[PDB]
Amino acid sequence: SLRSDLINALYDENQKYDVCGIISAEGKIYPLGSDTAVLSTIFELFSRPIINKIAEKHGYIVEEPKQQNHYPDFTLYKPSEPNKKIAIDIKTTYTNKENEKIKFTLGGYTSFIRNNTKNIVYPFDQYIAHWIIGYVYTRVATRKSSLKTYNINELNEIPKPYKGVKVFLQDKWVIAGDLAGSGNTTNIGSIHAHYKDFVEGKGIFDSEDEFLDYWRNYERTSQLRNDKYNNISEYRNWIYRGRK
Amino acid sequence: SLRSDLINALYDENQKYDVCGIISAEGKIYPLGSDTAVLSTIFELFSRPIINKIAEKHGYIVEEPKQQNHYPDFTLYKPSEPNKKIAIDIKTTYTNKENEKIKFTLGGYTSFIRNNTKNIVYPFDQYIAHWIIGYVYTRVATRKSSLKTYNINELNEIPKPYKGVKVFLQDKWVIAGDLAGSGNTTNIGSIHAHYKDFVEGKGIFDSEDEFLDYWRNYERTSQLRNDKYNNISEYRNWIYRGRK
DNA sequence: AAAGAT
DNA sequence: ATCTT
DNA sequence: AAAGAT
DNA sequence: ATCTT
Ligand SMILES: [Mn+2]
Ligand SMILES: [Mn+2]
Ligand SMILES: [Mn+2]
Ligand SMILES: [Mn+2]
Ligand SMILES: [Mn+2]
Ligand SMILES: [Mn+2]
Repeated sequence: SLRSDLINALYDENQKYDVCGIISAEGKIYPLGSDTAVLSTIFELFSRPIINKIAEKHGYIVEEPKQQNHYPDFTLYKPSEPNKKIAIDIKTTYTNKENEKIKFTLGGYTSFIRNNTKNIVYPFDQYIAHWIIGYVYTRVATRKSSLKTYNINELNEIPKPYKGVKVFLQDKWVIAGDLAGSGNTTNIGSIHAHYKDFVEGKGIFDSEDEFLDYWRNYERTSQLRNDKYNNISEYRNWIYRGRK
Repeated sequence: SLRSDLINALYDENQKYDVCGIISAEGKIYPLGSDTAVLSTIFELFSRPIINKIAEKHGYIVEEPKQQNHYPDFTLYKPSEPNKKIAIDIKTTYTNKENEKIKFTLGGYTSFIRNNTKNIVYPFDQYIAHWIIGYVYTRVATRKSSLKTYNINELNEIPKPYKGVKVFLQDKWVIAGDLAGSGNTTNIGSIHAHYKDFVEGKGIFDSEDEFLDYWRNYERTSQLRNDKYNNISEYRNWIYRGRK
């Protein structure tokens, strides 16, 4: 399927290629920086060709946002199924050590999920799936050699500011947690768990509807959430007692 | 000087080289996407070897932040004079049509300008200069050929998601404006002007003391500033009548 | 965690 | 770190 | 703008 | 878009 082929194409591409710099039309190579600002961008770009290849294979049109900061990174669909679109969003995070618990910021909980056409490429109700392709890497620290340029012949000599990169594809609602991923920018935090948990989908919500009801009614601050709900068991009580 | 060779070197690098993609150790190249998320990352990495080379030519040590979310992109100082540090921060913005007035978000007004050691690599009082390396580029819609990968023999035909990139170096305070650059992330907004004004320094503050005093006493919300000041004029009047 | 930093 | 509305 | 989105 | 305190 599209989904099983995508997952496999992403495991293999990440297995076979290591990004090591940005290159210019004249052949000069600039090394990468070590922060997630930089690597977040590199993994999404790395991902574009793979996603397009699989999506065409499965007869799906791929469309990146035409406008800035409009979700999702990739909208796939068949023209014969206009309201059965698939949203795919890239997310990156780092670990200080290999194999420990990781957590992603999954987008706003006050934009399109509370308003059908806010910050989204196509109205929300036209999407049947929302997939997250998550990347995890182990930070490394940039050396003095990351401040020089290189040519196409010194490629394996460029230092990479990461090691142990892992990638997964899973449904947004499945990996969604119950604590905000950011404050002033109101993002849904994902579960905080090991890589296998994301791949396998050991989440906390019972269904995508519970995922949606919970993030749609989550208050922005802690005083406001204080006596409504702050986590899923309190939300389940809240539901139980008549949403009050 | 360091400053003048750097401005010269940034102008020349930008003229001679055109960033067209990210390359892997194995030689495969992934094209660039069109948002400022991809391009501010690309320009910053592009600027790294340049900054470092001119800094070494002048006897300055170059340090990038060791922690994420810390200003500035580069700290330069001569080992003989550690309390004479220079901050160089890269910023990017875009244009829809060549020229057109541009504006930049220039960092928070509530972190290090308000607390000597907050979100800054070295205490604020050890820096005697804060430069802004600013890039502007005209947006260009990405083509379908952006979704294919390339080899080192096709570098000249990889489509670029930009055109007309210009670069300048200028003191932060000279180009600062008097209106917030962002709301929830409380950034100083730069003046809104044409590229030439940035290069030339046609700002609004009379001095760096006034720039600092203004952004240090700037209130976060419209309602709060309304009893104090929402602009440069109101601020001079405020100053005039005894800071009330 | 929040809440507020790049 | 910077953009949209 | 201001305020709040990626 | 994600991270630090
Ligand atoms: Mn993304
Ligand atoms: Mn919109
Ligand atoms: Mn930076
Ligand atoms: Mn920067
Ligand atoms: Mn403008
Ligand atoms: Mn710190």
